[PDB]
Amino acid sequence: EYPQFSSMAKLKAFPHSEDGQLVRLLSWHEGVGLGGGLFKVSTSSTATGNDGTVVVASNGVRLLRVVNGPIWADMFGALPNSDIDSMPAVAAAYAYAASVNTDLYIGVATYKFKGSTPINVDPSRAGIIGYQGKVRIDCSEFTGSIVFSINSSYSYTPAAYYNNLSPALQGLYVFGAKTSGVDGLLVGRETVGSDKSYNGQTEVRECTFDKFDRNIRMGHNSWRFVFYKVNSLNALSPNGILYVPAGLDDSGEILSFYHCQFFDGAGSNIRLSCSSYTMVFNTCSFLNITFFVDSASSATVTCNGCNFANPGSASTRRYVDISAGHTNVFNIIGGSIVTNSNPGQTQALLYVSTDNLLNLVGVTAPYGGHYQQEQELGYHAFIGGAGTVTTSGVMLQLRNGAGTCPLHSSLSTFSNWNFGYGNLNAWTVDKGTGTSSVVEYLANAGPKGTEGAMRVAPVSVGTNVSQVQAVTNPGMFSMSCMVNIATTPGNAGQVSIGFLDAAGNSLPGGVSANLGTTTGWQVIGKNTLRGKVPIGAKQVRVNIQTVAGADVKYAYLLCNVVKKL
Amino acid sequence: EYPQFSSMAKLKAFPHSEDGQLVRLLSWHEGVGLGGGLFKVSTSSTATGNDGTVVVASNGVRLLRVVNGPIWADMFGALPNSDIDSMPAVAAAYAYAASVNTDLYIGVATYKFKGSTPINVDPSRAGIIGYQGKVRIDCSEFTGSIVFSINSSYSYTPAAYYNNLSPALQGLYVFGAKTSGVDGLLVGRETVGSDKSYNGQTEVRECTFDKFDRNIRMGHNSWRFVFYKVNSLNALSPNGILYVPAGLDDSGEILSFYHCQFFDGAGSNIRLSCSSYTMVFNTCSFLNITFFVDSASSATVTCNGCNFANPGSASTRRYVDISAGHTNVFNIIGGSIVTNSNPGQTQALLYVSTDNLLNLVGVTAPYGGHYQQEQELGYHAFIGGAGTVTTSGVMLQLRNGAGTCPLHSSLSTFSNWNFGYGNLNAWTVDKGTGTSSVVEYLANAGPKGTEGAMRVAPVSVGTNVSQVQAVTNPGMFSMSCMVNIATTPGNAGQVSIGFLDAAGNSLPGGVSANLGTTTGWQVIGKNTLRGKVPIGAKQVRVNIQTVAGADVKYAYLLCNVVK
Amino acid sequence: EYPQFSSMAKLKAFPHSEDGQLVRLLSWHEGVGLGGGLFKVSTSSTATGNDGTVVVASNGVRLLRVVNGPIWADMFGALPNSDIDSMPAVAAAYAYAASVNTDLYIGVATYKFKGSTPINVDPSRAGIIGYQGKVRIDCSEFTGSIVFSINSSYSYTPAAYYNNLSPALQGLYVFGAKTSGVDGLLVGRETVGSDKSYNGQTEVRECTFDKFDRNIRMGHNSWRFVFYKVNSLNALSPNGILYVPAGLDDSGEILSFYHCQFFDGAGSNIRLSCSSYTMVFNTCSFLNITFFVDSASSATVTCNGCNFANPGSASTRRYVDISAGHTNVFNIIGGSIVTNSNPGQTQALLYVSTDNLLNLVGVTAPYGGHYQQEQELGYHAFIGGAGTVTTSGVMLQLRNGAGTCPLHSSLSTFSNWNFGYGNLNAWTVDKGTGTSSVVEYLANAGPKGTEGAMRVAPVSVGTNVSQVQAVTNPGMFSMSCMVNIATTPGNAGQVSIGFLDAAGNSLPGGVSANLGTTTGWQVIGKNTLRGKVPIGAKQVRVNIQTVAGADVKYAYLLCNVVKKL
Ligand SMILES: CC(=O)OC[C@H]1O[C@@H](O[C@H]2[C@H](O)[C@@H](O)[C@@H](O[C@@H]3[C@@H](O)[C@H](O)O[C@H](CO)[C@H]3O)O[C@@H]2CO)[C@@H](O)[C@@H](O[C@H]2O[C@H](C(=O)O)[C@@H](O)[C@H](O)[C@H]2O)[C@@H]1O[C@@H]1O[C@H](CO)[C@@H](O)[C@H](O[C@H]2O[C@H](CO)[C@@H](O[C@@H]3O[C@H](CO)[C@@H](O)[C@H](O[C@H]4O[C@H](C(=O)O)[C@@H](O)[C@H](O)[C@H]4O)[C@@H]3O)[C@H](O)[C@H]2O)[C@H]1O
Ligand SMILES: CC(=O)OC[C@H]1O[C@@H](O[C@H]2[C@H](O)[C@@H](O)[C@@H](O[C@@H]3[C@@H](O)[C@H](O)O[C@H](CO)[C@H]3O)O[C@@H]2CO)[C@@H](O)[C@@H](O[C@H]2O[C@H](C(=O)O)[C@@H](O)[C@H](O)[C@H]2O)[C@@H]1O[C@@H]1O[C@H](CO)[C@@H](O)[C@H](O[C@H]2O[C@H](CO)[C@@H](O[C@@H]3O[C@H](CO)[C@@H](O)[C@H](O[C@H]4O[C@H](C(=O)O)[C@@H](O)[C@H](O)[C@H]4O)[C@@H]3O)[C@H](O)[C@H]2O)[C@H]1O
Ligand SMILES: O=C(O)[C@H]1O[C@H](O[C@@H]2[C@H](O)[C@H](O[C@H]3[C@H](O)[C@@H](O)[C@@H](O[C@@H]4[C@@H](O)[C@H](O)O[C@H](CO)[C@H]4O)O[C@@H]3CO)O[C@H](CO)[C@H]2O)[C@H](O)[C@@H](O)[C@@H]1O
Ligand SMILES: O=C(O)[C@H]1O[C@H](O[C@@H]2[C@H](O)[C@H](O[C@H]3[C@H](O)[C@@H](O)[C@@H](O[C@@H]4[C@@H](O)[C@H](O)O[C@H](CO)[C@H]4O)O[C@@H]3CO)O[C@H](CO)[C@H]2O)[C@H](O)[C@@H](O)[C@@H]1O
Ligand SMILES: O=C(O)[C@H]1O[C@H](O[C@@H]2[C@H](O)[C@H](O[C@H]3[C@H](O)[C@@H](O)[C@@H](O[C@@H]4[C@@H](O)[C@H](O)O[C@H](CO)[C@H]4O)O[C@@H]3CO)O[C@H](CO)[C@H]2O)[C@H](O)[C@@H](O)[C@@H]1O
Repeated sequence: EYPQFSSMAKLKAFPHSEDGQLVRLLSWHEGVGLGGGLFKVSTSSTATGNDGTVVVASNGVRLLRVVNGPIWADMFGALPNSDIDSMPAVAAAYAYAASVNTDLYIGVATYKFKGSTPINVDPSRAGIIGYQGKVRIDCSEFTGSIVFSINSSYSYTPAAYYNNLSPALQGLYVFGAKTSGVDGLLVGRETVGSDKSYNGQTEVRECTFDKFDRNIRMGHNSWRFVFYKVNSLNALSPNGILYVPAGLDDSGEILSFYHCQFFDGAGSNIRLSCSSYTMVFNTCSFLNITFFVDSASSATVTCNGCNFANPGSASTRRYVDISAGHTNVFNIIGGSIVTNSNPGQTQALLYVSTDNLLNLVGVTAPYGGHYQQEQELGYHAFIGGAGTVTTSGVMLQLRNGAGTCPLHSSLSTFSNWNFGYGNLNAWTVDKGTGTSSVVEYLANAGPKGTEGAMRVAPVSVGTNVSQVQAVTNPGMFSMSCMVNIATTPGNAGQVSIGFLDAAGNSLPGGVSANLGTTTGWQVIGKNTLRGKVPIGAKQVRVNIQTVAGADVKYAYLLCNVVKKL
Repeated sequence: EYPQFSSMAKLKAFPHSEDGQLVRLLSWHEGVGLGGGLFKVSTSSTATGNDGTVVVASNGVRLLRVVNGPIWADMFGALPNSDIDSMPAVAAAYAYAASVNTDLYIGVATYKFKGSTPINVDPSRAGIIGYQGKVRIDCSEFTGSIVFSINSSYSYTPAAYYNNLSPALQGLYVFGAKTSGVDGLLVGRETVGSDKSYNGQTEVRECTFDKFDRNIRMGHNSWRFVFYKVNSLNALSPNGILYVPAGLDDSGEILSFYHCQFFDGAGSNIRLSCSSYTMVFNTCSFLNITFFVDSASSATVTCNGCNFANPGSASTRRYVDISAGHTNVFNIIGGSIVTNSNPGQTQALLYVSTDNLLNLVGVTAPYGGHYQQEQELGYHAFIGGAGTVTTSGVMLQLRNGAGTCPLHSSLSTFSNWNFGYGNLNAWTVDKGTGTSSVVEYLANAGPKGTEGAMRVAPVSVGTNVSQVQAVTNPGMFSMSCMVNIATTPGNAGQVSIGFLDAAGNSLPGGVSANLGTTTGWQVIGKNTLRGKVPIGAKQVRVNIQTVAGADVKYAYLLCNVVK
Repeated sequence: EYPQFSSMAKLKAFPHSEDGQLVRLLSWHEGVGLGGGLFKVSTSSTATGNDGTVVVASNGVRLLRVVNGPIWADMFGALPNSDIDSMPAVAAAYAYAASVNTDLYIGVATYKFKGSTPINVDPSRAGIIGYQGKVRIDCSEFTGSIVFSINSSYSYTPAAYYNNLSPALQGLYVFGAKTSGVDGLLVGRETVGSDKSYNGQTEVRECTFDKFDRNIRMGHNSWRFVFYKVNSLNALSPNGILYVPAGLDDSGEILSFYHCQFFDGAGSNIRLSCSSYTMVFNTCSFLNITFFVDSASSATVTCNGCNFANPGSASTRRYVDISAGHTNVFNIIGGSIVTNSNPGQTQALLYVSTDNLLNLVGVTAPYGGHYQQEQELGYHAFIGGAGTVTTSGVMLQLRNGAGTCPLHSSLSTFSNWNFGYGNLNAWTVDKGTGTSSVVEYLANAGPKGTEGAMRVAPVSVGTNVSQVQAVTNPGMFSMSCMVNIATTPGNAGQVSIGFLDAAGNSLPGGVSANLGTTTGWQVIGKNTLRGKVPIGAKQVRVNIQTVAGADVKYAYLLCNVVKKL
C-alpha cells in the first residue's frame, strides 16, 4: 500500500526520502477530491517544479506524477464551477502538456478566464479539450488582445507529423462582453516570424466563440486549418464573425469549415480581405450576417450545401457582397438561399463587382413579393454588380404566386437589353403602316434618369419591337422590364415571349404580360414572363407591343434563360 | 485515509455524521467493481437523492459524488452484459447528466432496453456516448413509440452556444425486431411546441439504427442536424430507412449527412415529403433502397460524391424517384451510379416528375445489357418523367460492349422526336421519285399503342426521313429508336447518324444500325448509334432509310448529345 | 478494503482462494504505477490466461480484470516512452480487445514497433486509438510486409452494424525508414479471400503515415473507408503516397478523404490503377506530388475544395496525369491550383488522355511567367492530352501582368485551329487586291516539324485570314498562337479578336496583338489576346493580318472562350 497525502500542500511539506517510492495524492485541494493520482518519489531528479506533474517538496525531493493519457487541468489545481480565475492554472497545465506532446483536458464545468495574458496553443504539441459536455469559458473580464491563439512553434518537423493527430481546441463555449480590443481566437500569428509556422492540418472543433470584438481572426500562417461544428455569433466588430485581413504572410491554403454556423452578428459580419486566399464551407449556414469579399485579387470561396438566410430579421443587408478587387470567385453549390419577408428588399442580396465571378450550381433562386431590388439597380433582378454570374442546374421558382425575377445582367438573353448601345440597334422596330408613329432612343430617360430608354408612341396602328435569339432545351426563364406609361387610351400593350423550332414553327410555352394603364415607372413581368423552355425550341423571341395612341418608355429589358452557362 | 464502502447499499446504510468528509465508494453493486468513486458528506444539503451522484443516507445525510469528466451509467447502477432492463438506469443517469450539462457515457458492452418509455436527449445539455467500442443497445423487447428522441428544451440560449460542443448520440448500435409502431430515432419533436426548439448543430455520429419501423424519422424543429458515419438498414416501413414527413414546423435547414450508409432496406426506403427542406449527403451510399422525393415544393437534395447501387439485389426498384410536387431539385455531383445485372431492368432507375429538376455533374452514366426501361417508358432511355434533366461533365460509357442509351427526353437533340407535334413538322421527308411507296403518320401506333409512329412500306425507291440540328465539339452521343418490322425481304433498312461541317460536308465518325429481319417492336441503336462528336462538327443529321419490300414502324427517335 | 498487489508478478504469485473477491493491482510492472486496476477472483473460470485481463495465478485460480470502457495497452504490460519493442504487448492487448468488441487505447507517448509481425485491425470488432496527443509509433526497425492492415473478419453482419461505431485507427504518427518492401497501412486484404470482407464505414483518422515504401496501399475489399485528417508524406515507392493497384476484388465504392494532406513525396506520388474505382477528396491538398490515374476504365475521382501546388519545389512534375484507359473522370470543383515559379514549366501540369474526361468547376486557372508548356505540346496551353476538358464557372487570370493562356485543345473556339485538317479549310482568306500573295498549308512545318502550319507571304497589300464562331455572354477568353516570322519589313502584322451581336453590330471588348519583328517560333497572345465576353455578344471573330512583304508561318491558333458554347 502506498502512503497517502490529502492535499498538494501536505504532499510538498512531507520530508520524503525513499527514492523510487510510489505515493498517492488524494486531492490537489484539501477536501475537494479532484486532481489526485500516483506520484513516484525521486530524490535525485532536478526537474523543474510545476505544482502539477513535477512537484518539488520543501526538502527539494521531486514527486513525479504518473499519468496515463491526457493531462487534466485539475492536476495543477484548477477547480470546476469556481469564481477564481482559472486561466493561470489552465495555462500552467497547458505549458506542461505541450512540453510532453500530450493534450490537456479541462473537466466539464464552468470556468472564468480573467487577466490579460493569452494562451498560445501550439497544435504541433497539444490541444485543449473540454471533457466532456458543455464546457463554459467565461472571458467577460479578460482584457488581453486575444484569449487564444493557435500557432505552431515549428517550421516543418514535427508539425508535418503531429498537427493532425489531435485537435487544437475542442468542446468549449468561449465568450466575452463585446469589449473593444479583445478578440476571441487568433488563427495563426499576430506578426510575421523570422521563419514560417507550419500550421497545416490543425483542427478547431465543437467550439462556440461569442461576444468578442472579432470572434475569429486569421493571422499570419493561417493555412489548412479545419473547423468542424464551430459557432460564431454576436461580435462587436463590423467584421467580427470571421475576419481575414489583408496582407497575411504564408496564408490562404484551403481554410476549411464543415457544418459551421455563422450567425446573429447584430452588426458583425464575415469579411475576407486577404488576396490569394481559398476557403471552403461545407454545410455551413450564414444567418443574419453579410459575407463580404474585398480581396485585391485571387480569393476563391466555395460554399457547398450551405444556407444563406435572414431568420427573424427585418434587415435589408446583403448576403454576399463581392465588392472589390479582380479575379475573385465565389461558388454557391447546392444548399439554399432563403429570403423571409421584410418591409422591402431594396438592394440586391448578392453582389459581384467588376472582374469578379459568382457561380451558382444546383441551387434554387428564391423569390418574395417584398423584393424591391430596382431601388438599387434601376430594374428588377436578384444580383447586382458589374461582375459575371454563371448558372448550372439552377431552379427558378416558376410557380411562386408572387413572381420570379431574372438573376443578373451578365445572363441577358437579348443584346442591347439596357439600351447601352446608345441606339436601338439589335432591336427590330416595326411601326407597321404608322407613318406618324415615333420610336426613339432617349438618353437619361430610364428609371434613374441616367440610362437609355426606348420611347414608343404609335399613331393609328400599333408598333411592335422585337428580338430573336437562339435557345435550346433544357432551360427555364424569367424576364423583367421597366415600363413607364405616359399616356394610353386603354391597355397600353403587351410584352410577350415565344418559342420557335428551327423550322420556324411556333411552340407551346409562350407567355405575355399586359402593360395596363397605370402611369410611372413600374416592373412588368414578375408572375407573367417566366416558364420552362419547351422541348424542341431553337429560338426565343421577345415582342413589345404598344397600342395606337399610347406613349410608353421601356428600359432594362432583362430576360435570363438559365441553363449551363 | 478516506473511509471505504463496498456497495451503494452500505454507503446509504452507514450513519454518516461528519460534515464535509470525503469517503470512497468501491462499487455501486457489491462485488462488481464498477460505479465507485469519491463522495463528499454534506449533513446540511437538501439535494434530491438519485442513488447515483446525490445519495441520501438512511439518516438523511447527503453524499455528493465527486465527478471529473462525463457521468457514467454504472454510477447509477447500470451493469454491462446483464439480462436486466438497463433503460431505467441509463435514463436516470441521463436525467442527472443533462441537469449538469455533462455528457453521459455508457461503458462498452451489451444492454437491453425494455419497457415503453423513450429517452429524450436534450442536445443543449448532454449527449449519450457509447464508450468505447461496439456498444450494443438491444431494443427488441421495447414497445414504446420511439426509443430515442433528440430535441432541445430551449428556444435560443444556451442552445445557440451548446448544441455543437458535444454530440447528442455517439457509438451505439441500436436495434429492434421490426415491430410495427416502434421507431428508432426521432430527430426533433413529435408535436409543435408553444415556442421553437433550437436544434441547430446537433450531431449524431457513429451509430447504427436497425430493424425498427422507421429507423430515423424527422419531427418538428429538424434543422441543422449533422450525421457522421450513421448506418440505417432493414427497417419495416416502406419509408423506414429515413423518413421526412410533410408538414413539419421550423424544419429543413441543411440536414447534413457525411459518410452515412442507407442500405438493405428489404422493402424500406428513404422518403422526403416535407416542403422547403434542404438536405446534403456527402460520400454517402444508397444501396438496395429507393430515395423518394414527393415534397409539395422546394425540396433541394445535394448528393456530393455518393454511390447509388443494387449490390446482390434482383429488384427493379428505382434509385431516385422525384415523383410529385414542383420546384424540387436533386443534385448528383461526382460519385457513382452502379447497375449490377438483374433479370431485366424494366423501369427507369432515375425519375424526375414535371416541374422538378435532376442535375447530373461529373458522374458517369452506366449501361448494362439487362436494361429494359422501354417496358416502362415505351422507349430505351435511362431516366423517366416529365421533369428537367441537366448534365455537366457527364461521361457516357461509349466503350461498354453491351451498349449505351440516351439519358432523357428533356435532352432530345431533335424536335418532334416522339411525333408529339401531331404531325411531321421539323422532319424532312424525301421519297425521291416517290410514287407507290407508303410513308405515313399513324396515331396510337407506337410501342405502347398510345403514341404516334411513322410507318414506311417501300415498293418503288427507298424513303429518307431526316433532320439536322446544330451541334458542337466536344461531345458524346447515344441514340435509341423503337422499330417494328412487320415483313421484309432480308435486311429492312438502316438508321444512321452523321455529322456535317458548317458548309454541309460529311465528316468522319458517322454510325449506322441495320434493322435486320426480326419482327415486332425492338430497340435499335444500343451498341451502334453512339460515339464521340467528330472534330469540326457543326451539324448532326439523323437519317432513316427503308428498303424495297419492307414494312416497318418507327417511334421514339431519341438522340442525346451530352457535353 | 480490497487487498493490494504491487505488480502483476506479485498478483500471480499469491495463493488466491476466495471466489468473487475483488483485489487491487497497483501496477503491472513493479514501481511504475501504470496498468493497475481491480480484478475479481474466479474459482470457476477456466479462461485462458493472457497476463492482461485474464490472469492465471500460480495455483490456477483466475483473476478477471474489471474494465469500464476501452482496453489500455498498459494493462498487458506495455510501457510508455520505452525502447523495448511494444508491438507484442499492443498486439496481445488488441487481440483481447477485439475478442470483446472493445477499442484499444495506447496512452500517449513514444513507442517502438520492431519485429516483422503486422497488426491486423478488425474494424468490426476493435480500433486502436492513441490517447490522446501526439502518439509516436516508430517503425524504423520493423521488417514485415505491412505494419497495420485493416480488414473485417465478417462477410456481412455484424460488420454492417459495427464498423461505423468507432474508428479503426486514430491519433498515431506511424513511420518507417524507407526500407524497400515495408509498407505502412494496408486498407483491406493482401490476397483475395474466398468470402468477402465487409469493410464499409471503417474510418482512419488523425494519423500520419511517413517514410514507408507504400505509406497507404489499397487491398482487396477496399470499399467505403473514410479518412479524416490523414497525412501521407515522404514514401520510397514512386507510388508510395497512396497506391490503388489494378485488379482489386470487391473494391472501389466511395473511398473518401476529408481534409487529408498528401505531400512532400520526394519522388513518391499517388497512383490510381484499379478499374471501376470511385474516390472523393474533400478539402485535401496534393503538394509536391503527382496524382496519376491509369485505370483501364471507369475511375471517377472527385476533388472538392482541394489544392494542388508545388511549395518550395523546382520540379516540373505534373499535378494530375490521367494517362491511360477510357471512361475515366477526374473532377476539380472549387479549391485552387497554385504554380509557384520554377526554372521553366516545360510540360503541362494537368494531362488527360484519349477517351477520358477532366472537369473543372468553380476554380481559377493559374498563370505564371515561367510557363513553357509549348516545349511538350508545341503550343502554349495549360492542359495536355487527347482527352476532353470541360469548364463551369472557371476564372482565368485576365489581369495577371505576365499573361494568361488557353486551357486545352478540346476547348478550341475555332475549327482547324491546328491545321490538323491537312488544309486551310474553315479559314477565310482575303488577299485584297493582291492576287499573287501566297497563303498555303505546309505539312510538317509547325514548331515540332510534325504538324501543319499556314504560311502567309503577301505581296503589294496585306492578307487577312479570319474565322467567325458563335459565342454568348457570360464568358471570358484567352488565346495563344505559335508564330514564326521568316522575314518582315517592320511589324509583321497582328492577331485580333472581336465580338459581334447576332445582327452583325460590333461590340466593345476587342483585343489585338502585334507580331513584331523577331524571327523564329514564338508564342503570341500571352498578355494581349484575353478578356471578358461583352454582354449581348453572339459571335466571336479572329483575324490574322500579315503585312505586305512579310513571310510568316502560323500554327496552333488556340483560343478558349470559357464556358465554351
Ligand atoms: C409574398 C410571397 O412571396 O408569396 C409566396 C407565395 O405565393 C403564393 O401565391 C400567392 C401570392 O403570394 C399572392 O400575392 C397572390 O398572388 C396572385 C397571383 O398569383 C395571381 O396570378 O394574380 C392574383 C391577382 O388576380 C394575385 O393575387 O395569391 C397567390 C396564390 O395564393 C403561393 O404561390 C405560395 O406557394 C405555396 O402555395 C402553393 C399553392 O398552394 O398554390 C404551393 O404550390 C406551394 O408549394 C406553396 O409554397 C408562395 O410561397 C412560396 O412558394 C415557394 C415555391 O413556389 C417556396 O419556395 C417559398 O418558400 C421559401 O420561402 C419561405 C419564406 O422565406 C421559406 O419559409 C421560411 O422557412 C424557414 C425555415 O427554412 C422558417 O424558419 C421561416 O419562418 C420564419 O419566417 C416566417 C416568414 O414569414 O417567412 C415567419 O412566419 C416565421 O415566424 C419565422 O420563424 C419561413 O417559414 C421557405 O423555407 C422557402 O422554401 C414560399 O414562400
Ligand atoms: C511572373 C509572374 O507570373 O507574375 C505574375 C504577377 O504579374 C504582375 O505584373 C507584372 C508582370 O509580372 C511583369 O512581367 C511585367 O509585365 C508587363 C505587363 O504588365 C505590361 O502590360 O507589358 C510589359 C511588356 O513591356 C510587361 O513587362 O510587369 C507587370 C506589372 O508589374 C502583377 O500582375 C501581379 O499581380 C499583383 O499585382 C497586381 C497589381 O498591382 O497590378 C495586383 O492587381 C494583383 O492583385 C497582384 O497579385 C502578378 O501576380 C499574380 O497575380 C495573380 C492575379 O492576377 C495572382 O493570382 C497570383 O498569385 C497566385 O500565384 C502565386 C505564385 O504561385 C501564389 O503565391 C504563393 O502563395 C503560396 C500560398 O498559396 C505561398 O506559399 C507562396 O510562397 C512560397 O513560394 C514562393 C514562390 O513564389 O516561390 C516563395 O517566394 C515563398 O518563400 C514560399 O513560401 C507564394 O506566395 C498565390 O497564392 C496565387 O494566388 C500572382 O502571382
Ligand atoms: O519536390 C521537391 O522539390 C521537394 O519537396 C519536399 O520539400 C519540402 C517542401 O518544400 C515543404 O514545403 C512546405 C512549406 O514549407 C510550408 O510552408 C507549407 O506550404 C504551404 C503551401 O502548401 C500552400 O500552397 O500555401 C501555404 C500557405 O497558405 C503554405 O504554408 O507546406 C509545404 C508542404 O509541406 O518544405 C519542406 C521543408 O523546407 C521541404 O522539405 C521534399 O521534402 C523534398 O525532399 C523535395 O525535394
Ligand atoms: O439581424 C437581426 O435583425 C437580428 O439578428 C439576430 O436575431 C436573432 C435571430 O432572429 C434568431 O433566429 C434564430 C431562429 O429563432 C431559429 O429558429 C433558427 O432559425 C433557423 C433558420 O436559420 C433556418 O432558415 O430555418 C430553420 C428551420 O429550418 C430555423 O430554425 O436560428 C436563428 C438564428 O439563430 O433568433 C434570436 C432569438 O429570437 C434573435 O435574437 C440578433 O440576435 C439580433 O440582435 C438582430 O437584431
Ligand atoms: O433488396 C434486395 O434484393 C436484398 O437487399 C439486401 O440484401 C443484402 C445485400 O445484397 C448485401 O450486399 C452487400 C454486399 O454483399 C457487400 O459486398 C457490400 O457491397 C458493396 C457495394 O455496395 C459496392 O457497390 O461495391 C462494394 C465494393 O467496392 C461492395 O463491397 O455491401 C452490400 C450492402 O450491405 O449483402 C447481404 C448479405 O448477402 C444481403 O442480405 C437485404 O438484406 C435483402 O433482404 C434483400 O432481399
